[PDB]
Amino acid sequence: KVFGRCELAAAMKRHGLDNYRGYSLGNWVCAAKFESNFNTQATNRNTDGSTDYGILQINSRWWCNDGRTPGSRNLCNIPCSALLSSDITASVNCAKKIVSDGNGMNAWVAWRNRCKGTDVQAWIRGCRL
Repeated sequence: KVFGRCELAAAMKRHGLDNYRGYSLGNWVCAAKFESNFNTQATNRNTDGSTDYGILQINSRWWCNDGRTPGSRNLCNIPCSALLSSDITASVNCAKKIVSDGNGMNAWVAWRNRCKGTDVQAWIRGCRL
């Protein structure tokens, strides 16, 4: 599923991301926009044997188990395929985990590179919430 920003905002907001650990909704939408272009099925298979899964391109080395990544910690305790669901819940939950595991949204390189220091409210602006 490729979300629209407002639909992803709404979903992320229903999932409590707004202000989750001080990161406004826009941050998360923006992260998703630049990690995955809101594509829940986004995968980036890396040369380091890890893969980035889902709308938030969560990486399989630490966060989810795709079985094929050296050094798997699966700290979100989910198969990585669960991050490729059309529903964002797993990704959200794992994203929350990532932040709860003492990583800011800097954990998302797309967030750091494309959202950090930007008008992330732009990503939820004009949305029904």
